[PDB]
Amino acid sequence: KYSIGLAIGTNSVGWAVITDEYKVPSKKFKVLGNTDRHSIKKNLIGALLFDSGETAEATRLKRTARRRYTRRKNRICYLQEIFSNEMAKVDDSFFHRLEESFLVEEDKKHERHPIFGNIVDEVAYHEKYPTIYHLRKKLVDSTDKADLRLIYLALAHMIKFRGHFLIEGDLNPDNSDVDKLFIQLVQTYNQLFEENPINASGVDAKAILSARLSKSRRLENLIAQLPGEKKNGLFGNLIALSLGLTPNFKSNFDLAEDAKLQLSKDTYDDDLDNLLAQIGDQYADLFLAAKNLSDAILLSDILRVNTEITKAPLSASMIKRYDEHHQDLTLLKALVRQQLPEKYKEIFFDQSKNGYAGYIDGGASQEEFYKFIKPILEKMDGTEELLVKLNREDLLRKQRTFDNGSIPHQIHLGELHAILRRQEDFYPFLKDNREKIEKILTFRIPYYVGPLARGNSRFAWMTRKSEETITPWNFEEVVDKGASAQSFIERMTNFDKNLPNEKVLPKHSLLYEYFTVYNELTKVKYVTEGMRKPAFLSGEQKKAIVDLLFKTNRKVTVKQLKEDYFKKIECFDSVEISGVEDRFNASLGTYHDLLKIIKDKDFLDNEENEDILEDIVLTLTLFEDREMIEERLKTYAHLFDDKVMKQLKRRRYTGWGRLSRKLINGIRDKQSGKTILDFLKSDGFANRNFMQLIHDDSLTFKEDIQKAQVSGDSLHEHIANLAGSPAIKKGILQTVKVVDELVKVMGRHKPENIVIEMARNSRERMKRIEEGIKELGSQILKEHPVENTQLQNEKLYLYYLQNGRDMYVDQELDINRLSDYDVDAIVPQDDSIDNKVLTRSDKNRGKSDNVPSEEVVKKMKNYWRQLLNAKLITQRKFDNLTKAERGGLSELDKAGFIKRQLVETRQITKHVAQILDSRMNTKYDENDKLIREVKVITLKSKLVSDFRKDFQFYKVREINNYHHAHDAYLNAVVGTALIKKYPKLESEFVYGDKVYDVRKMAKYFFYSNIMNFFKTEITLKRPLIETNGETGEIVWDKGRDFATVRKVLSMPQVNIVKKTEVQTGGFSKESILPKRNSDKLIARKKDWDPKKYGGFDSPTVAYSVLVVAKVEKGKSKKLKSVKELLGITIMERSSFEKNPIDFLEAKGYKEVKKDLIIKLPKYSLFELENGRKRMLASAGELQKGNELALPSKYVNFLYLASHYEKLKGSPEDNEQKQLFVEQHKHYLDEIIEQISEFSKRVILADANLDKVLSAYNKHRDKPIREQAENIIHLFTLTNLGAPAAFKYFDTTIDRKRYTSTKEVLDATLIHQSITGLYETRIDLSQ
RNA sequence: UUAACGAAUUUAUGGAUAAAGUUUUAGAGCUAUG
DNA sequence: CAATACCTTTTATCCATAAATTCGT
DNA sequence: TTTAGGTATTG
RNA sequence: GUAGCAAGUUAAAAUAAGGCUAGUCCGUUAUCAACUUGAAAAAGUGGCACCGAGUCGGUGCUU
Repeated sequence: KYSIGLAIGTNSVGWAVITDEYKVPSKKFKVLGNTDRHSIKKNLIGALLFDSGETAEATRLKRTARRRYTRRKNRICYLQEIFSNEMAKVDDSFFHRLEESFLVEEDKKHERHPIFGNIVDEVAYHEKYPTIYHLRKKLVDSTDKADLRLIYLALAHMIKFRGHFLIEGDLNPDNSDVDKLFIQLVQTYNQLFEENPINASGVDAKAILSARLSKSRRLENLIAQLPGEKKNGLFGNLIALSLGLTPNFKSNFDLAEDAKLQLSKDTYDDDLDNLLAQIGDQYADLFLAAKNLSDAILLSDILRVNTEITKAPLSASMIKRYDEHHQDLTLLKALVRQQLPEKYKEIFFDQSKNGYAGYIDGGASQEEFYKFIKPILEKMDGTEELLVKLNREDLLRKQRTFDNGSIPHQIHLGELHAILRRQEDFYPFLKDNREKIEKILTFRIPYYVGPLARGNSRFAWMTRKSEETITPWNFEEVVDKGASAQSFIERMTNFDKNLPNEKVLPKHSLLYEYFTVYNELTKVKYVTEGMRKPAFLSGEQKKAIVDLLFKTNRKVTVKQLKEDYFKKIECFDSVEISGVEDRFNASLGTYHDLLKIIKDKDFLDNEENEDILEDIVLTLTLFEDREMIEERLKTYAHLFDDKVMKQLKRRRYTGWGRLSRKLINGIRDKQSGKTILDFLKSDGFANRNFMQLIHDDSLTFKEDIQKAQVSGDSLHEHIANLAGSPAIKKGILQTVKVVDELVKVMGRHKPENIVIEMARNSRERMKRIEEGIKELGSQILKEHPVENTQLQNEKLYLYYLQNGRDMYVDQELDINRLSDYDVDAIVPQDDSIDNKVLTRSDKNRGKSDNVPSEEVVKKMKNYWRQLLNAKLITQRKFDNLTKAERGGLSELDKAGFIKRQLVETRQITKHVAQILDSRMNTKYDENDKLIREVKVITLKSKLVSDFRKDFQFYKVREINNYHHAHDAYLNAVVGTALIKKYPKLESEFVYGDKVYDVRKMAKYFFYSNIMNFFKTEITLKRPLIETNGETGEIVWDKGRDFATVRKVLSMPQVNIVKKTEVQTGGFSKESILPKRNSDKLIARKKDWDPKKYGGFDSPTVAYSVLVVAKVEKGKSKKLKSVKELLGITIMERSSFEKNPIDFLEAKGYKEVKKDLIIKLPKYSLFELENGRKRMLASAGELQKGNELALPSKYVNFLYLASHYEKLKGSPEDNEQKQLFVEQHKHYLDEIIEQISEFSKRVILADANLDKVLSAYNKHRDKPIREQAENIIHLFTLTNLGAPAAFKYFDTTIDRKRYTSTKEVLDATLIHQSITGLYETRIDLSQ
């Protein structure tokens, strides 16, 4: 006897309940707790507010670094382990001294100076190597033996910061002068070619080769410079090669098959010799010269500076940076003293300022310092040399900045290698471990491996050959690299939907292809002259045809079948095929790709070979890595000629299928003994399809299927599997929790109807007219100009696409009065530009029930075509405009019109329907078919949206939160209504498979716009009492039912519930905070008194706990009993739950009443005093609790007062809409007054209200549309939720926050249910 | 996901890396003047 | 106290898998 | 991308 | 301590406290009114009708 209407979003589930006659019911509810309120009445309408669900993404990102850091201290640790034994000879406590570098000297356990214990030698060190980058250049350049500590600092510093792995390959210090490298390339081609020598001449190889242009555009510029040679010529292919293009030398040598070579792709080292053996090995020397150039190009942008003197360009790059800063510092530092020496203290001494002193000592960014002194630079002479340095964005640069991520790790290795190479003569262990160290900088755990777990990671999948611990150096021997990469993909691969216990087969699987082929073929039927009736393909023909036609050719067309098989093999001269369209959809692409490679047709047909052929595709489809496939296939090498093997590694397959191996060939009917496949060929004269095979009660397949699936899943797994936003899933979980408690409410009775709905260019307008009057060539853009911000008004913008002439009358339109002109939809109500037109009168188009008439088209069938070529209209706009000459909107064209509009297309929402639909109908009748006890409906969001506008139930968001339920109410009404009149739409609108026929055009309705029947009076007659045509059920009364809808909207009591949530996540605000003598400073790691070292701050409060114990006071230390709110932080909560009391005593409580302790989750609910409500937003803060039920007349007024998007509706209706403003103009004083009684009652912020009251007084004479909108802001003051700031038109009003929580402790605590209806209240007394 | 195959973008889940930030210490502040 | 003002790590790169979405053949 | 809770200090 | 001036660009170390399963692992997502039951997963618990409407008020029958 009831129906539920849901309105789902990101932050709300809205829910209302409807009657046979569309009221919203009520009921008295029993109330628990020690309070005198023992029962209360509530309406059966509401919404459920919650904070949005959070993606795992941010979390997983924290995970990455968590991993990066525990692996970086690991890498530096490895270098120490190499050094430890040998460093100890030089310095006993060097490593210790660095470990404890961060400790204050009071806490230091060794000398304060790290590199060397003595004060004196540290001073010199920084004297001679101010930056590490200084030291690095020295360690690379000098031939002298350098101190081991110094050596260690260089290596570890490159190892701590490697730069990126975004190159695969290698790069050298020799490869910096591209010309020097270029000429060597030219030189080799010349020591090899005496008929066509080339000359280097005066080609600016350096400038041409390395520039921001395409890898292609640079290429053309090289060969342009030279004496004229073909980009296709050999030298161009080599120049091309370096540039990273794929160049094919086939045309040059006219080789039999094409062999291109790319230097980024893997196949380069292998391809070169495959080409090289035919060409001869002499030629090989050239290509390496060409690769070398590539490497010179590659780093040519990363270190643009000259690096000719040294083997350490990066550090050379830094050292030049450091000196320019020193140079430019003094030039600035002096020039400020020279002419403007008053500000110097502000710039260079005050840290807070964003001066240089701020730049270095303060936290100002390079960006902030540059901006701050650009004024000063251009107020003093000699600035310009300095300023061209600032506009360059290269001034007083730090060595280490955001920029450096650009550097490729390789360039660091070259400095480390060169450092190691230098000093290995002096220290033996370095020569031995040089290789072992280099792997540290070079090593990177490959992604397909995943984290190297020992079964203790959710995420990890890798596999190991030996259970021993993994170093960068033994990785290959312990880690099963390949079988890891299979596991890697296999976990993200789909399962088989029909039996989701077995993995999907590769889509290109040979078993898969056959199944996909035979299922299309079983349903093929042939009709011939001899036969009385059409007959299925029989068991032999499928088996013949496939051997005959599918093995011969990749794709099989129908004419191929009748001429190649039917006429040739059965000698039927004519036949007719019902079963398939113009060609067979399936194909055996692998058979042929496999047939052509192994070149053995016998090998493909022996069924004993199928187990071996599946594995080749599965390994072939799986693996990315050239090497890796081979380690797998080697088991098979014997079956095959070595040349056969070579082609197989090449073919790689992309994509995973739909179905399991087991389903197709493993499952077997206990009765028939035959598998799925074996029923797909040879089913006898009645030949069944795959769906039919699973859906045959007599066969074991439907029963065998059902067993795997139940073994189903709980709600979260059912809900979480859903595809879409992780947040809108939350509303779903809550939306279903909401229905289920609604069910509890109706005496455990189920509802008949359920209606669910979920909610979801400024310059684009300027460019589509710019180019559409450019190809029209018209001067209507020149005649009157407009701006880019203006065209969000339709009637202005539609004039411009039209060019000033009406598509219905062919005359020029006045610019000033578009008010008199109508916007016309090409098709009777679509609001897009595609279907909107502007003419003086919309009756010119013909009948208003008719498509734009033949009468107007004939004058302007040409104007609309002029507009299409100028992209001033679209194919959808035009094909609807001319549509009168295609018989107009056909009954079947009009069926496309409304049917497309109404049905929900979104795959998430659909799934929700199942979720509800399956959760309702548990009962099954004696037949297998389901009982549709409850009907689920999915409504588009627009349908209600226009109805509110059409039928005076206007929506304003920010006044209130009641509108959330109000859409749920309105969604239940429009829903139950559209299905009450038309069951023919039950199959379209409801998850229920019945079936609906398009043919009608059960006569129902002539007109194309669906939402008409509610209307008492409609724009060109309906009886006010509506009934279904076929059964006589009375469905809509235009007079009777409407009163209650406006009344229910108008209802002042709705259930608004904001879901209560223990706070999860990060412990505290992330920033490190400087040492302080505060007690709220959280220590970073144990031995660091934040007072000494700095610490954290601002912990997040997981939940509040109410305490009722005693405490010590004064030097007296007297015990007196306190009751208050304790803030359990996220860090604390783990510790708190183990022992509440011991933990409580440690925070200072004595004699806690253990039993009365209440954990108050966030958004917790209290009503105190006069029934104003407070939500606990923290242990120490509170949040607004009451929504102000603005009377319906004001909402409706304010929406029209707000004058949303000028006026969209019909213009005669608009004069009453404007009239309503003046008639209800005195309301503005009434609206403001509503707030005042409510603020004074609930908000208790009078401080603020006063600047408000003293502000509406001031702008009384300002217009209403402007005044009303600014009035709307205020409600955020009155709004449930957080104090946040709002502004009246000229004044910003700050928020009134509740920094004391005492008022709760003596109030009545409210626990409410998910609906809000069932409660337990608790009045608080110590 | 389509009446069927492909391509793309998006979002979701997952992996491997990078560069900045922040914090305490080390980078002997000197010269007049109590 | 309760106002008051102030605070709140970010920005890249590569690889995979999947739905869902809108194009194509 | 802006929220809305910490946090310390004032008249 | 106030005046004067020199100075500055780098480094090391930590990067959620930390946990045991000590792995070159894990540590911010989802999930949560209350009461009884449960290790948890979860299951259980709240008469109806009418008249009305400033955030639910009254009344009749059963209870």
